[PDB]
Amino acid sequence: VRSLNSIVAVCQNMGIGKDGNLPWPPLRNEYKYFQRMTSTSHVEGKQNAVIMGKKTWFSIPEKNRPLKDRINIVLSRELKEAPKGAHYLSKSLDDALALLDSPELKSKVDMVWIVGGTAVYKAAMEKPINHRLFVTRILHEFESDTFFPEIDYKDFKLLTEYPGVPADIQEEDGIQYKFEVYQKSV
Ligand SMILES: NC(=S)c1ccc[n+]([C@@H]2O[C@H](COP(=O)([O-])OP(=O)(O)OC[C@H]3O[C@@H](n4cnc5c(N)ncnc54)[C@H](OP(=O)(O)O)[C@@H]3O)[C@@H](O)[C@H]2O)c1
Ligand SMILES: [Ca+2]
Repeated sequence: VRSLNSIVAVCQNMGIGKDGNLPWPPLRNEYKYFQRMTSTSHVEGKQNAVIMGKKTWFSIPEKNRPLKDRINIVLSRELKEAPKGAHYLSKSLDDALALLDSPELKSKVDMVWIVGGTAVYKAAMEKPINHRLFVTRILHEFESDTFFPEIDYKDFKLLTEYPGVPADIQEEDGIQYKFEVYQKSV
């Protein structure tokens, strides 16, 4: 596949989760952002693919599965078949990657989005492939039990601007955050 996209929201301590959920209470605007980014395809008749870990899939309220308008791929070394509502189950990122290149998929899919968790982000980041990382930096700390892996600042260059990503500091529910896009060129 040409390139990857990963999207995550992180707080000051690099936490991305707590007790099987997000560390902060709901932020509407950030959510819409996530939906818009992962769902929008730039080609008619095609859809985006989202890849996620087992825990992440299960963190989504059952009635909200799978993420509508995207091909949901869940990774697990343990499951024997895709969880109810998921489109495909893969045993590794590589497997998922191969799957995508498969004929059936290849023609059906526009963009690939990595939606976490930890181990998933890490694996995608290590692939020597063109990758864009969309980060929402929440400028506050919340107790977290799950964290974003460390990004190689030598590989991933922070863009100073990106089409359709606001530059300013955003605020909502008395909380501030900023969007940042990092890019790795292979
Ligand atoms: N802040 C944002 S945007 C965000 C995004 C995602 C998740 N989260 C949060 O983080 C937590 C879930 O993340 P996590 O890190 O704990 O768990 P996940 O990555 O979602 O799930 C871990 C499981 O997933 C499977 N897995 C993970 N990486 C794999 C790989 N490379 N190949 C095969 N299977 C792989 C394994 O399943 P098996 O054990 O069955 O093999 C592993 O036990 C929740 O709190 C969730 O809310 C936050
Ligand atoms: Ca396990």
